Amino acid sequence: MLQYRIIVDGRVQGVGFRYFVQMEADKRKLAGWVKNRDDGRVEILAEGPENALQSFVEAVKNGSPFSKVTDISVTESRSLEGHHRFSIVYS
Repeated sequence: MLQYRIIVDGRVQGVGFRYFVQMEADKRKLAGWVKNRDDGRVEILAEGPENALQSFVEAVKNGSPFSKVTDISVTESRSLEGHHRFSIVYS
């Protein structure tokens, strides 16, 4: 099994884009956290199977909400965490 870290920029907020991505996390039973960086990006990190993690990357990258991405970066690992929920930093 796998993990990602993702960073995104664009209109990547508005009222709850960070909530939206964690809905899409739960929808594919990923488990991890979401944050808004002081540098202005949103950042996401979660464990899951490869197909779930990549389908989630498409869900962020597509900018399906009113909030949408215009730049994305992704890193991937095998470093499972034992995460069993989604979490939202109060950034």
